[PDB]
Amino acid sequence: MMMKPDMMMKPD
Repeated sequence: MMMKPDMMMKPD
């Protein structure tokens, strides 16, 4: 359901 917590290359 989530996408990406941070911006850094989306640290999923």
